[PDB]
Amino acid sequence: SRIFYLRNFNNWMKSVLIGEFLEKVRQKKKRDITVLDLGCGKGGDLLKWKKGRINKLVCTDIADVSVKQCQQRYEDMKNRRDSEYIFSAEFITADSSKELLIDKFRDPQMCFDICSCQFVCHYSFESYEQADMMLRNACERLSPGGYFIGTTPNSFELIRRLEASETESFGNEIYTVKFQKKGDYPLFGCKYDFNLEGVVDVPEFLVYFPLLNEMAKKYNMKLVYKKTFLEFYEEKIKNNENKMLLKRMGLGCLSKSEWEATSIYLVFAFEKQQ
Ligand SMILES: Nc1ncnc2c1ncn2[C@@H]1O[C@H](CSCC[C@H](N)C(=O)O)[C@@H](O)[C@H]1O
Ligand SMILES: O=C(Cc1ccsc1)N1CCC[C@H](c2[nH]nc3ncccc23)C1
Repeated sequence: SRIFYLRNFNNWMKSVLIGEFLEKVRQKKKRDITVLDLGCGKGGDLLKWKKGRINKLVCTDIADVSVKQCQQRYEDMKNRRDSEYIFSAEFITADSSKELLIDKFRDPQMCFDICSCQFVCHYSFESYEQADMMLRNACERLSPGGYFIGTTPNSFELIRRLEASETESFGNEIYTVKFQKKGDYPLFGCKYDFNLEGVVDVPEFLVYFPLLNEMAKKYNMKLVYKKTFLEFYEEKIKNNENKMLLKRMGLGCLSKSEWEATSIYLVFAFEKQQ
């Protein structure tokens, strides 16, 4: 199928997002960029961190199999290079919705300039304590001026499509979202099935972004911006560095169906206050 159209477009989205806030970090900390990749998966963003020229990376995921794949991909990157430097990394298996990551870090008092949480944080909204815990994990160890960036389904788009659907499901040939019931969107535990054909079929939880925003305040976070994937793309392609990067990473235009899948998402970035 066309899995890698969406995969690579989404990776271009993450690269533009990561690149933007790495540049904002580097405008101050050219010294020792430290990044928490929360829900790193199998390490899809390792290369972006390598190109970002960061110094330390904590890769953590709930799936141990994915963390070890992340570790292996990292060691493969490290084991050969045109380059001479590459960030150091630690790899932590953990439910960042239930466990304190500082309990696992090599260095507990370490601080991050960026916590990147790409397509992960909505799993934290099973419950308030889990949503709070993931925020704490993403944000508590952020240095003042550090960034909490991520991508997560846009609850408005999900709900809008749900209310517009004649059923509790919606989607196309590429993806299906099924809510358990309609009109019942609890702050937490609002579960729905997300099926991305050939990619993932996993239950997710509605993240009402104003709720995520309010909750980030508890960790001295302020929203830098929230952008739908449409807003973000339409804005970011205007910069032709981003455009060319999309031509190099992408496999061609997204299909209407792919864009329908991708458009459920939003990009967000918060900054740790002084
Ligand atoms: N509670 C939790 N804590 C840590 N990671 C979680 C999690 N719930 C889900 N995940 C992870 O979130 C990831 C979602 S897929 C996104 C992976 C990666 N960030 C990327 O952009 O490619 C998966 O790897 C999954 O294992
Ligand atoms: O583009 C991405 C990142 C990506 C794409 C292909 S592999 C990583 N997205 C959007 C759709 C779902 C992805 C997702 N969520 N949960 C997952 N679990 C397992 C595997 C994938 C998972 C996140």
